[PDB]
Formats: sequence, structure tokens, C-alpha cells
Amino acid sequence: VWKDADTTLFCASDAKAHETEVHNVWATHACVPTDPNPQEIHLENVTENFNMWKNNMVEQMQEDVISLWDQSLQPCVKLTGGSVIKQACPKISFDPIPIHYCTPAGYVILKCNDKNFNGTGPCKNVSSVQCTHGIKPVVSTQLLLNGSLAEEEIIIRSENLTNNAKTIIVHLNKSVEINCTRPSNGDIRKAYCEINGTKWNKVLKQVTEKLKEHFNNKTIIFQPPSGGDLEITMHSFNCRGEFFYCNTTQLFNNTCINGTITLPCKIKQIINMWQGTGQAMYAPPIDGKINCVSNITGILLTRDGGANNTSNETFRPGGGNIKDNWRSELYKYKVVQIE
Ligand SMILES: CC1(C)O[C@@H](CN)[C@H](CNC(=O)C(=O)Nc2ccc(Cl)c(F)c2)O1
Ligand SMILES: *[C@@H]1O[C@H](CO)[C@@H](O)[C@H](O)[C@H]1NC(C)=O
Ligand SMILES: *[C@@H]1O[C@H](CO)[C@@H](O)[C@H](O)[C@H]1NC(C)=O
Ligand SMILES: *[C@@H]1O[C@H](CO)[C@@H](O)[C@H](O)[C@H]1NC(C)=O
Ligand SMILES: *[C@@H]1O[C@H](CO)[C@@H](O)[C@H](O)[C@H]1NC(C)=O
Ligand SMILES: *[C@@H]1O[C@H](CO)[C@@H](O)[C@H](O)[C@H]1NC(C)=O
Ligand SMILES: *[C@@H]1O[C@H](CO)[C@@H](O)[C@H](O)[C@H]1NC(C)=O
Ligand SMILES: *[C@@H]1O[C@H](CO)[C@@H](O)[C@H](O)[C@H]1NC(C)=O
Ligand SMILES: *[C@@H]1O[C@H](CO)[C@@H](O)[C@H](O)[C@H]1NC(C)=O
Ligand SMILES: *[C@@H]1O[C@H](CO)[C@@H](O)[C@H](O)[C@H]1NC(C)=O
Ligand SMILES: *[C@@H]1O[C@H](CO)[C@@H](O)[C@H](O)[C@H]1NC(C)=O
Ligand SMILES: *[C@@H]1O[C@H](CO)[C@@H](O)[C@H](O)[C@H]1NC(C)=O
Repeated sequence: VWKDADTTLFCASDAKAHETEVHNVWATHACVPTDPNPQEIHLENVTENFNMWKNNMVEQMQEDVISLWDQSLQPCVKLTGGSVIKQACPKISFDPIPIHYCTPAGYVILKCNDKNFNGTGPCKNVSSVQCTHGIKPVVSTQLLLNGSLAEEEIIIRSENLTNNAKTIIVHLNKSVEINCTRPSNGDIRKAYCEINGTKWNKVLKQVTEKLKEHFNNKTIIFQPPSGGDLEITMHSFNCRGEFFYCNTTQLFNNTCINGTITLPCKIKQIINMWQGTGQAMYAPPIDGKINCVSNITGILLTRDGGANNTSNETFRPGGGNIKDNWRSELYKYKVVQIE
């Protein structure tokens, strides 16, 4: 017998003690080892309500990731709330590792196993576990990277689809690789991302058709972001410690709805912090080839307002609230207190 409750979680990982990589270093000091034989109890005839949009597990993961970046990715110059902090900004080893979120004694995590669960409402197939699956704290905008896939159909998630101010999370059921490179040899900040256009446009077509199910068969249109900071108008992410900003205009044109798509990218030293606390400047890129190959497993979208009297709905890539990134992985979990 249980009830919804919030409590302080702990984390578990397979971090290596001898690694200089910062996620490994952080988890070594902040997490415990994983359980090799974890127990999972599938509940019979239990109906539980979930709400991915009001889930304190998300706030707690955000707190960890902020602490990790605070300790590991200090900028040379930090501009915050009128203040100016300077410090050493060495180059680091950076590659996110899976982090498990776990309940202490007296509490348990309920997990929704409904295969096309949208993140809110009743779940029929519920199990109880001590820990979530391993979640890589990948920070990005526009495209969700290296995440878990939907098991059956593509899923559309939103706190309120009817409200265009609410972010939409698209959960893909098939990965599309994105290959990002700053080549060895020039403009040391010039880079690019390569994507299979045949694969991408097929998935995007599938996304279009799913969006139709939720928008009364209205015509679905993609357009590039309207305005805002570069972190939002561009697909921004971190590869090997370096901040990449990629132009996704070619990804979100409605015309291809086959060759390789080459997005122009740029490494930026000066960024608007996702922690929402001002600006930071980092050192120039390391030398040599900088390359990250990632699976696109999700998309963050914002819907255009003012389209009620037309047959079109317009969607633009978005993001910037990194909590939505954690939601995309934590949607199926909630914490309960046990008697
Ligand atoms: C436009 C406004 C006020 O709302 C937020 C997005 N809706 C945006 C702040 N968000 C950010 O600055 C941000 O995410 N930056 C950021 C920095 C590095 C990386 Cl790798 C990233 F993926 C994002 O600022
Ligand atoms: C719940 O599990 C049962 C048994 O596998 C399955 O028949 C049913 O489709 C599942 N319900 C959902 C919504 O996934
Ligand atoms: C990338 O996607 C493929 C296919 O879904 C998967 O096998 C692989 O583990 C993924 N890599 C990640 C999540 O880092
Ligand atoms: C992915 O989901 C779509 C519906 O959104 C479905 O048409 C398609 O068969 C699915 N693909 C895979 C690989 O499961
Ligand atoms: C999720 O499902 C519930 C009912 O099961 C519904 O109220 C809600 O509109 C759905 N959300 C989305 C984004 O489809
Ligand atoms: C969803 O958003 C619409 C449009 O803003 C609003 O009218 C409605 O009250 C919202 N629904 C809920 C459940 O809050
Ligand atoms: C990434 O793209 C580069 C060419 O830009 C290629 O040499 C490399 O093999 C690619 N990586 C993968 C895994 O395809
Ligand atoms: C592009 O996508 C198709 C369809 O999946 C795939 O078969 C093909 O190998 C890809 N092209 C390249 C250059 O790998
Ligand atoms: C869209 O059209 C299909 C085919 O006519 C129809 O079966 C379905 O009810 C419609 N879906 C909507 C409006 O969500
Ligand atoms: C992306 O590229 C297009 C040209 O392909 C350009 O017109 C547009 O302004 C670019 N977007 C951003 C955010 O710079
Ligand atoms: C969208 O992609 C198509 C591919 O043929 C291209 O013709 C068109 O110029 C692109 N639109 C952009 C990049 O704004
Ligand atoms: C995604 O996972 C791959 C494989 O571990 C990794 O090489 C790549 O750097 C990851 N991408 C990001 C953005 O972390």
C-alpha cells in the first residue's frame, strides 16, 4: 500500500575510478555501484496515474547535472547577475555515462510499461523497481541525442497540446544517426553534421502522420525557428567538451515530404548557459579531429500560435529548458512512499 511522494533520491553508475573523464569522476564521488541483479515486481490489476510534467525526479536530475557541470566545466569567464567571475579553464575529457536514479528505504519507483504511454494519465501495466534505467545526461536543444527509443509507435508528448506555449517532445521509435565533425584540417571553429536524408525524411514523414492524429488531420508544416538565442535557433550540443551549434534548416524543410544532408556547424567559445545563469566563455577547440556520432532519438518542437482559422499547423524545432530533456527519459517513472 502506497501513495505519491517526493524524497531525496540517490544515484548509481558503472563509473570507473581511474578515469579522468568528468562524468566518471563525478559519479565516482556522487554515486554508488549498480545492482547487477535488480528486482522488478510487475503489479497485477494495478492502475496508477502518472504525470511526466510534474515529477520531482526531473528536478533532482537537473540538480545533479548542474552540479556536475559546475564542478567539471568551469568557463574562463563567467558573466552572471551583474558579476564577472574569472578562473582557470583547462581542456577536459567529456563523454556522458548512464546514471541510474534510485529510491531509499521506505520508498519505491513505479514504472509504466504501457507500450504507447504518452507520459500522463492512467497506466495499466505497472511494475515497481528500486532504480531507473541508465540515463545519459545529454544536454542539447532541438534534437534529443543518445536517448531511449519508443518501443512501438512514435509518441507525441505535451503537457497540453492545445497550448502552443507548451513544448512538444517527439519520441522516435527508430534512431537516425547524426555524424558531427570538426576536421583536423583553416577555420578551427568550422564544422558540419552529416545525416542520411533518406532515413531522416522517412522518419519526419512518420512524425508528420502521428501529429495528424493529434491535430484533427490538419496539414503539418515544419519551419526553421522564428528567433531567439543561438542556443535555440540552432541544434546545440556538447561533443568532447566543445560546444557545437548546427544549422538545422535543411532538416526542417517540408519539401522532401535522398542523399547525405550536410548541416553547417560552428564551435562556440561564448555561450548562453542552459543553467539559465548568464554567459560563459570557454577556451578554443583542441586540435585534431573532433567527432561525435549520435543517435537522434527525439525532437523538441514548438507549435505556431494563431493558426486556428486555417488548415495548417506549423512546427519549429525548439528546446532550451533542459528539464524537458530529462523528462524525455523519466516520463515512465514516479516515486511512491510505502507503509
Ligand atoms: C529564450 C530563453 C529565455 O528561454 C530558454 C529556451 N526556451 C533560453 C535559455 N536556454 C539556453 O541558454 C540553453 O539551453 N543553452 C545551451 C547551452 C549549451 C548546450 Cl550544449 C545546450 F544544449 C543549450 O532562453
Ligand atoms: C499490458 O500487458 C499485457 C500483457 O502483455 C498486454 O496484453 C497489454 O497490451 C499491455 N497493455 C499495454 C497498454 O501495453
Ligand atoms: C544508437 O542507436 C542504435 C540503434 O538504436 C543503438 O544500437 C545504439 O546503442 C545507440 N547508441 C547509443 C544510445 O549511444
Ligand atoms: C514507428 O512508429 C510508427 C507510427 O508512429 C509506425 O508506423 C512504424 O511502424 C514504427 N516503426 C518501427 C521501427 O517500429
Ligand atoms: C495522454 O493520454 C491521456 C489519456 O490516456 C490523455 O488525457 C492525454 O491527452 C494524452 N496526451 C497526449 C499528449 O496525447
Ligand atoms: C490547454 O490549453 C488550452 C489553450 O491555452 C487551454 O484553453 C486549456 O485550459 C488547457 N487545458 C488544461 C487541462 O489546462
Ligand atoms: C562520420 O562522417 C565521416 C565523414 O565526414 C566519416 O569519415 C566517418 O566514417 C563517419 N562515422 C560513421 C560512424 O559513419
Ligand atoms: C541511407 O538510408 C538508407 C535507407 O535506410 C540506407 O539503406 C543507406 O545505406 C543510407 N545511405 C548511406 C550512404 O549509408
Ligand atoms: C483522419 O483521416 C482518417 C482517414 O479519413 C480518419 O480515419 C481519421 O478519423 C482522421 N483522424 C483525425 C481527424 O484525427
Ligand atoms: C541557417 O541556414 C540558412 C541558409 O541555409 C540561413 O538562411 C539561416 O539564417 C540559418 N539559420 C540560422 C539560425 O543562422
Ligand atoms: C530544403 O531541402 C531541399 C532539398 O531539395 C532544398 O531544395 C531546399 O532549398 C531546402 N530549403 C532550405 C534549405 O531552406
Ligand atoms: C552519443 O553516444 C556516442 C557513443 O557513445 C558518443 O560517441 C557520442 O559522443 C554521444 N553524443 C553526445 C552528444 O554525447
